[PDB]
Amino acid sequence: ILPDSVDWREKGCVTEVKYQGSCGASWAFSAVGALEAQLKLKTGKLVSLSAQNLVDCSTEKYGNKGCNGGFMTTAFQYIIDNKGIDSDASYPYKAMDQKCQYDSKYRAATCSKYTELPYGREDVLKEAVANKGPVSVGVDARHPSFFLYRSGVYYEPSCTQNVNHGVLVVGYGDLNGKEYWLVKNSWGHNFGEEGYIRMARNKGNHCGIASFPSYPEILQG
Ligand SMILES: CC(C)=CC(=O)NCc1cc(-c2nn(CCCN(C)C)c3c2CN(C(=O)CC2CCNCC2)CC3)ccc1C(F)(F)F
Repeated sequence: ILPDSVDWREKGCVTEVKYQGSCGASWAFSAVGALEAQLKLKTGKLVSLSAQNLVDCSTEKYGNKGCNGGFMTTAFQYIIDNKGIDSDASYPYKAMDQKCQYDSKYRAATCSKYTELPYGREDVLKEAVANKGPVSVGVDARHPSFFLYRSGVYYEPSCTQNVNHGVLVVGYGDLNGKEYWLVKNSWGHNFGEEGYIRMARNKGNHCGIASFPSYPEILQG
């Protein structure tokens, strides 16, 4: 009963691709990316949320290490605990570790909960992308082919299921008989297909795309 193909960009739920630079904050970009879609669905407004807010404030208590890495799930937990996250406009991205400067005056979103999906279940991931929205995931990006990707459905024979880079699944589809996940990266427009990579789908959890998926929600109230 699920759609054969999904692309949440078609519903105006995905902000512009960002550029993380030399700061290892893909976990933070993946987290705000997922929440940006839920905020758009609830309020009608598409607003980039502050990845920097996560880097500076969702730190040791959440197991995160700022520009040295982190988790989307504990980023969501911080937003829940903190009762908000600032807009990127008010708290812009500097690709550096800074003191926490969260200001509730510029809160642009909240988070009520988040859900984790079972490891390696690409069918379950498909259902969530179709029925809930863009899903935060990790992938194994430690391959020159990933950095060098330009177009088409990416398949890396030496990929593993051990994730190391946070990204956002904003959809899925098929290209000339190859199924793919539509993945928003945080390496700017010049990476891949305008900042996106289409990654092999239903090929045994390729590059760990379904190893650790999660997504937040903003509930009425
Ligand atoms: C340096 C740092 C602070 C964080 C980090 O590494 N982030 C990368 C990252 C990690 C995870 C992640 N989630 N889980 C669930 C439990 C998580 N709790 C504890 C919160 C885990 C991981 C990583 N993992 C594994 O891969 C398992 C294997 C790791 C190396 N062989 C042995 C097992 C452990 C459990 C998911 C997404 C991302 C993403 F997207 F950012 F790439």
